[PDB]
Amino acid sequence: MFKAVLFDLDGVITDTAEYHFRAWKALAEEIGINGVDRQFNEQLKGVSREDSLQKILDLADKKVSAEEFKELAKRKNDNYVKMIQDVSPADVYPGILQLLKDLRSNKIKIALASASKNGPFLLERMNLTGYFDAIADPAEVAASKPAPDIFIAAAHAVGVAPSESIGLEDSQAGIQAIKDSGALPIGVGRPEDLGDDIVIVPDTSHYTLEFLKEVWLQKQK
Ligand SMILES: [Mg+2]
Repeated sequence: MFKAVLFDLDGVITDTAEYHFRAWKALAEEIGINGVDRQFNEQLKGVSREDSLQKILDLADKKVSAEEFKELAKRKNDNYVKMIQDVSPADVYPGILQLLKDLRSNKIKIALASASKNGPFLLERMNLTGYFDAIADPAEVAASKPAPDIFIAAAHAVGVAPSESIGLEDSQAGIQAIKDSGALPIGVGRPEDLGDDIVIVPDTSHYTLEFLKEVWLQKQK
């Protein structure tokens, strides 16, 4: 049986993209740029802070100095940190808490494999820290997803080889990282987005210890 489960944060444990939205909306409003609404915020899924800021400046065909651009990106981060004070256990996706409990009670290791620079804070706000055996520090990984580095780090941090692990992800880049680490991917989403060659569930309520065990056994033959 698998010995560890390696979780991304955004799209699996919780949605952080909503707080990123509030932070950008606040910045846009402060600098007098209209049009940062929920629809626009879809154009920011998977997008860097720097690329996101440029898309916001583009709403007003606005050109800024490199120093001002840096300062605006900093202010957005300051805003995001304020916004996420409101994260709570209500933010936890369906099925996830019961999964974490069941993994823990069965002595299956639990690690976070997220690019989030706020991962530990966000797990604490959601009252989940006590379930995690490790959090892979994204500041210590050389290469981001789709590179397998973060998943390899998460597995190692709980004393397992990735080959002993399942990885849960909602993004194509993250599924590729799981694959290339040697861990078994189980995606949440659609094959159109994630790939046609892995097991996928439609939402996180399907991530049960029973289902994971079934998939693991089905994939060992
Ligand atoms: Mg994700």
